Amino acid sequence: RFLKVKNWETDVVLTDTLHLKSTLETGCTEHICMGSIMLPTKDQLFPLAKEFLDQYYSSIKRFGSKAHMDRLEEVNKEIESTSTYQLKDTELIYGAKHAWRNASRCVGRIQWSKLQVFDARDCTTAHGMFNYICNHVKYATNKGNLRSAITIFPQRTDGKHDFRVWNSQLIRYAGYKQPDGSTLGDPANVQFTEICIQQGWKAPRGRFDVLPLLLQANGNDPELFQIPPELVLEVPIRHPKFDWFKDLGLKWYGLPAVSNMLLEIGGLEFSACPFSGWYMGTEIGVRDYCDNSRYNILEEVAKKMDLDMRKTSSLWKDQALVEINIAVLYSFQSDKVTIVDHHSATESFIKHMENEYRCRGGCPADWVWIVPPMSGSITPVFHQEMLNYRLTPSFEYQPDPWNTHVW
Amino acid sequence: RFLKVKNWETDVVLTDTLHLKSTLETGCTEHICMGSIMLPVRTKDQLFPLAKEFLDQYYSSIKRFGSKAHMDRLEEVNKEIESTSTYQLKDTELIYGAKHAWRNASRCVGRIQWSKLQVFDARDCTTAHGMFNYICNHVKYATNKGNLRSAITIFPQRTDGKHDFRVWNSQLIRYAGYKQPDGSTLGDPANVQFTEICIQQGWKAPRGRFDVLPLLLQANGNDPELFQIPPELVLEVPIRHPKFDWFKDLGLKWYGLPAVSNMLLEIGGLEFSACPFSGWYMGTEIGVRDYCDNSRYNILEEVAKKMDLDMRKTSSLWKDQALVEINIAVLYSFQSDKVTIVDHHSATESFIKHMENEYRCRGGCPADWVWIVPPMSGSITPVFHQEMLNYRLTPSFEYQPDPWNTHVWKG
Ligand code: HEM
Ligand code: HEM
Ligand SMILES: Cc1cc(N)nc(CCc2cncc(CCc3cc(C)nc(N)c3)c2)c1
Ligand SMILES: Cc1cc(N)nc(CCc2cncc(CCc3cc(C)nc(N)c3)c2)c1
Ligand SMILES: Cc1cc(N)nc(CCc2cncc(CCc3cc(C)nc(N)c3)c2)c1
Ligand SMILES: Cc1cc(N)nc(CCc2cncc(CCc3cc(C)nc(N)c3)c2)c1
Ligand SMILES: [Cl-]
Ligand SMILES: [Cl-]
Ligand SMILES: [Zn+2]
Ligand SMILES: [Zn+2]
Ligand SMILES: [Zn+2]
Repeated sequence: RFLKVKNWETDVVLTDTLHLKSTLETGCTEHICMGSIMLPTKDQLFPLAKEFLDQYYSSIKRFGSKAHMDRLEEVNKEIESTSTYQLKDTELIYGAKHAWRNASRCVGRIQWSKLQVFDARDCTTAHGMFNYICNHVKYATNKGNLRSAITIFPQRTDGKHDFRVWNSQLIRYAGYKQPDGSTLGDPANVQFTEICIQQGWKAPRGRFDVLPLLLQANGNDPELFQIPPELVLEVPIRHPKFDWFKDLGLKWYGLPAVSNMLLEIGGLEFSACPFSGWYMGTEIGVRDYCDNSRYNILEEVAKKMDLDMRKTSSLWKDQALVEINIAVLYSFQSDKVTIVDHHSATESFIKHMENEYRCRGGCPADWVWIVPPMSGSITPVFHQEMLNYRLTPSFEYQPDPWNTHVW
Repeated sequence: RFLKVKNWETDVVLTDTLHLKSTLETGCTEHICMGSIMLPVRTKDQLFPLAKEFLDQYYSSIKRFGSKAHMDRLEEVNKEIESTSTYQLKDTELIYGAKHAWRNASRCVGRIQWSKLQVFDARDCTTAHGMFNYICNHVKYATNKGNLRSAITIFPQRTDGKHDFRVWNSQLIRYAGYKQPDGSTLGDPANVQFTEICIQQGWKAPRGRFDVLPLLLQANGNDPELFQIPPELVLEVPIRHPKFDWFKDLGLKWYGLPAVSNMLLEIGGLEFSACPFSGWYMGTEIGVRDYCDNSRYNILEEVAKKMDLDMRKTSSLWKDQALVEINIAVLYSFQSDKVTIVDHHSATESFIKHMENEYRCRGGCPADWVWIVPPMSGSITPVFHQEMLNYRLTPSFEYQPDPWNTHVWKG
């Protein structure tokens, strides 16, 4: 099966062969495409381990070698005996990097081979998880010169002793339902904030309160910890032309760090594996600030701009959107905190995708997520056909643990 | 079976049952999604089930399923197919079929309008000259001096595939493109190939930036013939900006009538290879796609230069700034000239209302997110956070290859 993808701006056609290695299911069928849906034993374990070890040994040009066969032998014996196995440090690093490489929704993958991997498999307690996470935050932040990193806690055993970070991101702001009926802070985080308060957090009750970590070790009830304030780098948002923009009192945090996903390597499952990169500007300026269910700031900004807001066709929303995104980029750049604009990021991804087709035979990509949430068609990803499929090692969505945990 | 879709802004959940009536394939499998791939003579045997499926649908819509009239029509069509290898649609069935092809068009954000479609029956047409007259009449009716009305003109169906009616133009009104010896393009680069064909067939090209192409029309499988649409029937809008007085001197204009002429209409297994249809523009189609695609008029740089934007780094978002102003100009210009146009906020809000109504009254609304989301400011429109299900219902509009690749030249 050779599949062709065309770029409609450049007429360039690429051939994908890598999809033939796809394992997991898409949710689509021959009858119905679900491309726009957000969430569409010993016996099982050895084939998964073999598939992975085969790809690993092939990557280091040692496929079919004595070391290859011996390692397969070693792992087989370990699974038969213990019902599981442990990855070598080399295998863990390779697996984490490839999980990023394989992430079809990530526009930033040109960077995939430069990931710092922190092995936290020796961690046993929630206090130990906190120390590791602070160290990740400080390393990744690096005084504004951000470095990609992942911290990997112990793998799932019987499923009754899971390590989990309850937070969706390591750094994120609290949300509070008001007597007024509105929401103060980030509406995305109202439920998690409540759980935090319920578990004893003393909430400051402001618009940008950094949430504490709720950390679960070894299947135990989660415990609360506050990240040292001085490790959380934040940027106040101002505009290069509009003096009034600072008066909106907006800020954001510098470090985007996903903490709710599951890392699968060689059939093993790492349910706590926080990872971090740096922001694309639209993530803050379009998603976090302008989604109606988020900080929802479009109307306030347009008002300060004195735009004609009576008619949609004046494009007042589009004008204010652009200015908000200009201010996000300017503020991060002025404070020397790494950020990438959507033009630069998508150009890089296209270059990455071409590299991947030539050296790997393809690059799985989800167009719905790869195309930026503003100015889509003026970026080089819009007219690029993409094929979406699932390769392992992988990062997988997992449900919020409070729906699952038994106290 | 039931499939659920969620809206991630409102948490509204809807349930699709209509997908059960989908027949044709998507291109996707359990292992690979082809959601962003742009392109992912029947026998008696296959034709009668297709005819019956259609007629059952039609008679249900008029609340006459199982009636004598329904049963009599099935028998009549069966006997026509067995005897002549095909059948003719009644005028009522043709109208219903064309409206439903539009209703079913998963890439169309304008479908709130689907039941308001003027159908011109051109199945008595026999010559290219005849096609030309029908097409002029469509253009005049649809244009309505700027108060645009949706319309479709339907030419005779496929017989043996050797006698097809085709409009060779991709759109009824579109501008010429000319490749220069230095490798630059004058006019619309999308139409260079078709323009060369027109010139070869005898068109005297003005060689300007906005030359309306001639129609190239094929009747009954014959070689196509050239006709010029009368200039007085082609409504155009000069583009200016409400605040920037220099915008007019960019010399931009566009035509008012968007009219697709290269698609195939399938109704009850019958294939209408020439079926031009038209509505009115969403502003971004002109201001984003036609003006700003790098492979089209590609005006972003010139506009940004005139705005004196900082163009040294992409992070100043100069491209984004220029794009908004161009799109303001397009909407302003059409509105000022009283030519129907819809902005992307209005169009997507109306589509979501249409979609929710369809889920309630019909059990679903197939939709292609990739095409439905506008090409600028996506996430601030109500379609961006709407989950959609894409599947194929008939009657339908289908892509067909450009006829110059397939035509047997007679001489
Ligand atoms: C280095 C800079 C990085 C940039 C600029 C970047 C960019 C992005 C963006 C813009 C998104 C989608 C957000 C949206 O559409 O609103 C995303 C998603 C994602 N990225 Fe990256 N990324 C980076 C690093 C990383 C790293 C280090 C990893 C893992 C090691 C990673 C894995 C993922 C995954 C798994 C998703 C999908 C997340 C989900 O399903 O919620 N990315 N990336
Ligand atoms: C009445 C106003 C209408 C509006 C505002 C509208 C809007 C649009 C837009 C914006 C697109 C996609 C263009 C793009 O993504 O650049 C589209 C596609 C399409 N529409 Fe409509 N539409 C209208 C009427 C019609 C009518 C009358 C029909 C047929 C009877 C129709 C059938 C289609 C089809 C088949 C496509 C996909 C075209 C292709 O594959 O090339 N629409 N519509
Ligand atoms: C490492 C990294 C770097 C970066 N620049 N951006 C990201 C995106 C993080 C991100 C932020 N906000 C929202 C999401 C989506 C969360 C999300 C929600 C649901 C329901 N399903 C999913 N698969 C995912 C992801 C990650
Ligand atoms: C369709 C789409 C496109 C794109 N470029 N990025 C994304 C992912 C990021 C994203 C943006 N806006 C909104 C969301 C949903 C956030 C969200 C997450 C959860 C758990 N519950 C909710 N009700 C809502 C995610 C999605
Ligand atoms: C009736 C109608 C009204 C309206 N406002 N817009 C449209 C969209 C017309 C349109 C304009 N430019 C480009 C296209 C895409 C052409 C196209 C190209 C390819 C390769 N495959 C396809 N299925 C389609 C469509 C149609
Ligand atoms: C991905 C996508 C999104 C969207 N919203 N609309 C469309 C359809 C309209 C559209 C816009 N720009 C470009 C094209 C392709 C036009 C095109 C057509 C042909 C035949 N050859 C080419 N090289 C290019 C179509 C496509
Ligand atoms: Cl968004
Ligand atoms: Cl476009
Ligand atoms: Zn959003
Ligand atoms: Zn699909
Ligand atoms: Zn385009």
